[PDB]
Amino acid sequence: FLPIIINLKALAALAKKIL
Repeated sequence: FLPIIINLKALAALAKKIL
């Protein structure tokens, strides 16, 4: 239920998420 497109954003959000 999670499109591959969000993976990109997810990864970017992640970087900003932990810091």
